[PDB]
Amino acid sequence: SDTLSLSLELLQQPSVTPIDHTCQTIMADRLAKVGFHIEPMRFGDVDNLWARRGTEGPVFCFAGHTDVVPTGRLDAWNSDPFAPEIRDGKLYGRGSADMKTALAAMVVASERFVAKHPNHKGSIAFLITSDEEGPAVNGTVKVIETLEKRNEKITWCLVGEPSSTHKLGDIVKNGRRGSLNAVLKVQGKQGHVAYPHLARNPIHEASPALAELCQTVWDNGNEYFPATSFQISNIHAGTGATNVIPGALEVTFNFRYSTEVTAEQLKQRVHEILDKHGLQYEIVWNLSGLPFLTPVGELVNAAQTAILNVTGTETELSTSGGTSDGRFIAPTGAQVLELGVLNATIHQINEHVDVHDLDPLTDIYEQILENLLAQ
Amino acid sequence: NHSDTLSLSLELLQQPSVTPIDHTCQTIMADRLAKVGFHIEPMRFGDVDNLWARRGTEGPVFCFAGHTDVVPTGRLDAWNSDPFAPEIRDGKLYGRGSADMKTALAAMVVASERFVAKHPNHKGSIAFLITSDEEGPAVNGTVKVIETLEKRNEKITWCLVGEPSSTHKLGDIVKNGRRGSLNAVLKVQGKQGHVAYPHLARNPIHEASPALAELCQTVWDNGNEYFPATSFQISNIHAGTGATNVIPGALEVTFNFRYSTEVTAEQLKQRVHEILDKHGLQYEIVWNLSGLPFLTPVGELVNAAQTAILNVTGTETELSTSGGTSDGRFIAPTGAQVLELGVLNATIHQINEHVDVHDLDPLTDIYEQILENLLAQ
Ligand SMILES: [Zn+2]
Ligand SMILES: [Zn+2]
Ligand SMILES: [Zn+2]
Ligand SMILES: [Zn+2]
Repeated sequence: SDTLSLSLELLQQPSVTPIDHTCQTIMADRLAKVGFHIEPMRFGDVDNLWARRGTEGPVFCFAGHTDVVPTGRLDAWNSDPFAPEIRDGKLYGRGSADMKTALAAMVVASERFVAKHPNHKGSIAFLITSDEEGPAVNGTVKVIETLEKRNEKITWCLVGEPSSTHKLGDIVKNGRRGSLNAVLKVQGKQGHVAYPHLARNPIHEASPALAELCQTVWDNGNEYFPATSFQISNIHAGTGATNVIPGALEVTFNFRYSTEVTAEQLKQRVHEILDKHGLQYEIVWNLSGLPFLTPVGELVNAAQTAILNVTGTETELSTSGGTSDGRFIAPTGAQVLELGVLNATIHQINEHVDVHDLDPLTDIYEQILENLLAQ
Repeated sequence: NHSDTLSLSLELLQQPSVTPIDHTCQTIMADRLAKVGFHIEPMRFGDVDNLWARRGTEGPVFCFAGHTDVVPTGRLDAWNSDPFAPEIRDGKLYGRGSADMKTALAAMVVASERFVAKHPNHKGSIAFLITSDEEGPAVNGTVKVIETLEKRNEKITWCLVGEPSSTHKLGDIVKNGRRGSLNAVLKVQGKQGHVAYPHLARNPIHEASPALAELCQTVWDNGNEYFPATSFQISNIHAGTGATNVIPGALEVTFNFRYSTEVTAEQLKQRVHEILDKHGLQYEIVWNLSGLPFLTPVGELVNAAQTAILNVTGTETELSTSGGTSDGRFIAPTGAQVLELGVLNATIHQINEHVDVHDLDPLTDIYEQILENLLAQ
């Protein structure tokens, strides 16, 4: 498996956001041999790669990221998350599902396509970033700004995120929910635990509020997007003293929202609920992504047949899960379709992908190139 | 021209003695008590320093108890002046330990020095029981000194703990008892995953929110005519390393109970587990009984404190068991009468901790007169 060998080479590189750690160089050295023009684009602390073969349209673009989320408790892993290995037909490692195995399949699919169809039509491109998991202010969004300023348009963009639920290619995504980040800083007064009346405990004042936020119904979604969901990712207060009341509580939460609401409506109902609990605080809001939905066209049609031909599965469209760099590519007019491995273990400890899906995914990606650029 | 109590207070406050580092504080005290006939017996247990200074070999035995350790500062960006750089602003002495409790240590030493100067033929014995770990776990501090004194039958008649016992004015409150202190480190187990795929994970913050909300507004007891009601407080809460799209695998919640004699530690541990199990939480708790509730009899020590305080400030002191606890919890089981008397407790464990300089000399005079009312007359 050429896909398995390239996957292991990428999975061994600790690439926690926004560190690339040679992943874009490993990919570039491979593409540079099959006629791709390598164009690195570093913005601040983020590395990006724009690789392209051909100068005419239509332009097909494989998109993806080399960064992975933090590993977490290292003693909770059955094997070093950056030491990939196979156990009972399962490749374990951070990035094994999200999404270094797809980066590899996209590269192998491309090499095999250029080999069988060297005089293909249009162009093939690779838009890779080292920050898709974090703030994402210096990743794909800045590469797109560069392409847009020089009138370089993408016709079809397949994002290799793990779109599958139960079996390979059972779900393909042409849109995604918005993402609204927040950092709530509830103010209290540092003092003695046995003299609470002389202090203000922020954990105590905020508990009923965070409890209400967790059970709050935001919207019921619609026929194109699932319902808006609220999730607290981090919460911190105290320095470790058992007899000291902490002076400040920091709560980090996020909203994956449908088109039934706007970032401004969520911001307003949240401040209303916090003020209702009479809290004193500061919030640093951050709109990480807008809800987006690209039209259903030939890319979706090429994927329905490629997926059906390789797995025998009838794919279904959805805007479920998180988001992707497709949110920064969609505004250019490119059709966006996300097709990848199972998302069952993404961001989890002992993240893994079934090895039997690596070759088929590569086959599916190669058939999408044939269905759009061969003829 | 700084008073003797302020002078020694500054010398002790200049020592960054975060638990359990003594940072020479017990040597500063011992070098002075040694000049007025106090035998010096340092007792080091693990990384904790302790001092048993004793003047006299016969009873009754009066003991000054206190600690040289202070709680951590946190960061100098919140402090108007360096917390280990004692300074005076509008008659207020600022610095870590200025109220809890280095100013009382200094007063106790100056009081002892002046008492030995006027009453060299006093009866009984005077002793100091000082530890460098009263603010932390306190497993190698006063509890070990008492273990050592008890095994050799060395009993303390009266013990005055210099903890800041006052509310609005010096000596308005003195304490002969304290509620218990029950610590816990609750670890709610969830399952790390993607925030956008919550059904494939388990958010421990979300599961614990309703449970934590109920504990914060729960009524444990109504206390009694000797102790205030049991209070619950969360000191620390932690989950996540910073990723905004990752559901954390576990939530760590550190909490404490200051409890009255209306409940037992086992009764509190049983209610907490019922409430957590009720919310279907998967977890583990590490309990640590820091101190049992204690109440010592009202005797000569109280009578001597009422007299002294009244004579120095014109204030009729009032008994209480309010606030946190002290090393009196390790001394009370020996049979010694325990009474806590000190400066205002309004700024202890707070940023910009300070003490009114006008209370330093009167406090010294109070301690000196307690020695006179118990070992001279
Ligand atoms: Zn991804
Ligand atoms: Zn991800
Ligand atoms: Zn103290
Ligand atoms: Zn203290």
